Amino acid sequence: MVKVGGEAGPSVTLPCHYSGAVTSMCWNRGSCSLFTCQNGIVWTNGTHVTYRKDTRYKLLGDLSRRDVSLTIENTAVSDSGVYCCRVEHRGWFNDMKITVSLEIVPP
Ligand code: NA
Repeated sequence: MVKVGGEAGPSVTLPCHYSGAVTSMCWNRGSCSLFTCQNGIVWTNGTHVTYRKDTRYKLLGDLSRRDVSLTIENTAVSDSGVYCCRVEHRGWFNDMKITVSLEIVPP
């Protein structure tokens, strides 16, 4: 599990990188599970973000180099929780899933 966090306010980045050919991914707000981002907050098509639930959610890394790290701007305590970085592959069982814990503490 990846552990990140900080005091509420400043941005935090949830690191996520994958291997192989460029492919689509989504971020889940919640633990990783069987199905693709059931509480999805960001979706990509491999090269671009196609949808985000909140404008605070940004992918500021180089997607073409498989850096799909999520930055949350203007963090709040309520952002705390488990997130899933899910990189989509062609099987049923072979998606790459990284679990990230986010801890945003009160100032
Ligand atoms: Na991968």
